[PDB]
Amino acid sequence: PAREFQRDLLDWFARERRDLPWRKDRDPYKVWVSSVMLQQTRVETVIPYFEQFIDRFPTLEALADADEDEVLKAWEGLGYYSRVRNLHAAVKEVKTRYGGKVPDDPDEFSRLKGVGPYTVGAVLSLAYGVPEPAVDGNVMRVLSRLFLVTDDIAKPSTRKRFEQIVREIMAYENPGAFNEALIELGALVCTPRRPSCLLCPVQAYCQAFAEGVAEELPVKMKKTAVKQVPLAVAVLADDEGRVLIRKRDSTGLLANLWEFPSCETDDGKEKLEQMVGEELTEPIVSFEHAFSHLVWQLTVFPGRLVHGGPVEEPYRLAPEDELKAYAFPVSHQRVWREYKEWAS
DNA sequence: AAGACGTGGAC
DNA sequence: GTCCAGTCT
Ligand code: SF4
Ligand SMILES: [Ca+2]
Ligand SMILES: [Ca+2]
Repeated sequence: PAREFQRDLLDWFARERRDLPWRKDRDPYKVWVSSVMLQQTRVETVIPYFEQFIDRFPTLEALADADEDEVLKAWEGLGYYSRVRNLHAAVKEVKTRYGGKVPDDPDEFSRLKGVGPYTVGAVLSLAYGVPEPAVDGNVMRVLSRLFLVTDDIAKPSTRKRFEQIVREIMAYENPGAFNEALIELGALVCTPRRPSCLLCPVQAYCQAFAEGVAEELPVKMKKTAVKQVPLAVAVLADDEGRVLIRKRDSTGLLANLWEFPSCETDDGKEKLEQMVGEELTEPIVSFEHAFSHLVWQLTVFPGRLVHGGPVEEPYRLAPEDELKAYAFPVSHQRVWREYKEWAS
């Protein structure tokens, strides 16, 4: 019953829609930035980053024209940093190739780095009205419960089945609003735990609620335990208070972020002294830091730096006052905090 | 295919 | 502790 379902959903949306910062206009640049920031990141976390980012980068061209270091700093702490490297590249392409206009063609837009199926649907359906589905985790959960889809949603194929269902039940009249409303429904009503089925605008059309199994959907494979990785970190300061930091490679974990020199140890002090050579004191703190796919076990070693030559790349000698200008991962932000607390 | 890829809320 | 808010390879 598409029309009945749509009306109960979209009337709910008009009433309950959150007035979020990226909903102030249907501008493709701002829908694109927020769509990328929101990937694997909760709305409440994104709000301050979005506001600061758009303030610093009001247009696609200001983003394209900005130095990679400035764009990364604006992303500092949000996680999954290849999102912002892909976005930066993708806007650069859009300025270079397309004269600064965001393509409204799905296949041309998706050629851009970072633009996967959700981001295509989100930007094109809201900014330009293109009736492409925008299936995020919220939408998969909603559709799994509605149509009692018990397949693993982690499989790409399941996602392709959801995307077909959307095109069938979609309100082609108001696609942008249909897509936001499904997302918003999963965010506000059809939540992972204890979904508010009784309050839900579409309790009638839900096969899961009818069978009493809303809480058992969606079907998501259980995450496997992650590798543990010991990491020795040096905080090396000369007599002028300047600190040695380095820029990580553009490929892999925490790409192009700055860090304090570090070595995967699997004795730390010996490897660190050996690495920076190519004298440290005892450890001052040891803490863990989680990633999605591994856990760092960090150990911080204070050090003294005497200048015997030029500071070569990737390294840079940073006055303590100028550390604030570099983008560090959260793990190394804590390294610096613990080093400064110890110094007190 | 499924591992890589950050981080922080809410249970 | 578990869960979970997308894309590239
Ligand atoms: S009735 Fe419940 S399970 Fe079905 S769409 Fe609404 S909130 Fe989700
Ligand atoms: Ca794509
Ligand atoms: Ca690398």
